[PDB]
Amino acid sequence: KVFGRCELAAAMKRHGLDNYRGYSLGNWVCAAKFESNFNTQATNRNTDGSTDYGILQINSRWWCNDGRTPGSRNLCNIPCSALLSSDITASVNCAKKIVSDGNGMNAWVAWRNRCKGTDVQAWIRGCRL
Ligand code: NA
Repeated sequence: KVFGRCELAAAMKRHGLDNYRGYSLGNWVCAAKFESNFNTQATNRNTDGSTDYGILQINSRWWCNDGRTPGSRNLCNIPCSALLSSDITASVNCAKKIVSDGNGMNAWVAWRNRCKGTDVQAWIRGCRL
């Protein structure tokens, strides 16, 4: 599924991401835009052999099991394919564990390089939330 901007904002708000660990909703929408272009089916391989999955590009090195990242962890206790679903619940619940691990949203390279320090509230402007 490719989400609309306000559609994703509403769904992230319903799942409790608005101001989760102090990150306003615009941060999460900005992150998803530059990680996946709002596409739940996005995948990208990393140099170390791990792969990033889904709308928030969650990495198989630490967070999910994809059967092909030997010596990795599965801290969200899910198969990585669950992160590709049109239902974003698994992505959001895993994202909550990531952002709580000490580094905040700096865990997402695209957020730090393209969202941090900008007017992220612009990403939810015009949405009925
Ligand atoms: Na893994």
